[PDB]
Amino acid sequence: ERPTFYRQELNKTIWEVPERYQNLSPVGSGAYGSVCAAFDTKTGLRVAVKKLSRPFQSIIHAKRTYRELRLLKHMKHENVIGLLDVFTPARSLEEFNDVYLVTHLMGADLNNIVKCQKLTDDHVQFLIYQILRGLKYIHSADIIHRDLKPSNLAVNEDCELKILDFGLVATRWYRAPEIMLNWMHYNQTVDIWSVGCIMAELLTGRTLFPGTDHIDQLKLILRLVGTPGAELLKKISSESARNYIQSLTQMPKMNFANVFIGANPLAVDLLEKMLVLDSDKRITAAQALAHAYFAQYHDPDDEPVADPYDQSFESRDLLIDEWKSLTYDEVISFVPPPL
Ligand SMILES: Clc1cc(-c2ccncc2)c(-c2ccccc2)nn1
Ligand SMILES: Fc1ccc(-c2n[nH]cc2-c2ccncc2)cc1
Repeated sequence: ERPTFYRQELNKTIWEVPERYQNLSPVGSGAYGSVCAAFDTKTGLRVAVKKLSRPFQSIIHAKRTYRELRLLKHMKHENVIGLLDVFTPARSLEEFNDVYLVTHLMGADLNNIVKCQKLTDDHVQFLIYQILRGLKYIHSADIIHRDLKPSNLAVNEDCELKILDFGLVATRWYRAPEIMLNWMHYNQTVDIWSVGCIMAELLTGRTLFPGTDHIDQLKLILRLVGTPGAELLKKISSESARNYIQSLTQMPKMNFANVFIGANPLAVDLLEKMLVLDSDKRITAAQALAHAYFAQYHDPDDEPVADPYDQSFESRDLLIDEWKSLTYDEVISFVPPPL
């Protein structure tokens, strides 16, 4: 029961998709792939279709293609991008060389919004609430996003929000300091730091920490939150990092009420809990959702967690054809969601 495909060329890329998807219109592109908005005749929905770029180019790409397909097949949550469909024009494993992913079309990203609008407190609460509700789910599957930033948050005209796990200004601006320090044992709360940076930006209209490089970025972080205290200092194994850090002029933690002057004091309070230098002390997603700032949205019986996610594949060292074959299997075993 294979559909009928049709071929077409858009912005240099060749697109071979089933007849059900019509009016392909390019939305954008990048290193990993390109996306077209389209209309899906079978559901009456507007959808986005992503064509992966060179999915089986190297062991790295093949693994990554596998990773993305596995993740997207597992994410089933209102605030996380998931899969309506996945297909390949290939008729067998031998000719398999392209992968297309389909999801609900989301017309904008949070970057398109914060930069072309000033948001009310109510919108900040709704957007951040949704980020946290999706991160709760993601984190419950032992996944760390690691790259939250405005361009990874798809938003529609209804203000509904979904976290994009894989995309296609600077990433470092939203990155937790432990990563600017290269710590190899950072946890899920790296994502909470990013959400804090995002919330700050929606509240003020300005990037909280617009570093020019990795050093400047850490310098701007410490200027707001202060240099590490003795308890945090004790956890740094790297003699170089310690030197670097103990060798800068000491700085105190600023008063967030004075820095975020005029913002709702509940939002300020939450920010303080999110932008803690010590990751062991940052608030978690589930904790943040119960914070009083979200009383008009928080509903503990409607903040689901995820089904277990098997990430053992991540520690495997396989051949391209193996990763390719595993991916083909995932394409074939796909079951779309309900009407
Ligand atoms: Cl940057 C980006 C955006 C999209 C997308 C999703 C929804 N609406 C518009 C754009 C996607 C994407 C991910 C999976 C399937 C299809 C597109 N992948 N990456
Ligand atoms: F300057 C800084 C900035 C951040 C950290 C930090 N926060 N959470 C964890 C760490 C950390 C950094 C490096 N090694 C261990 C732990 C430590 C020092």
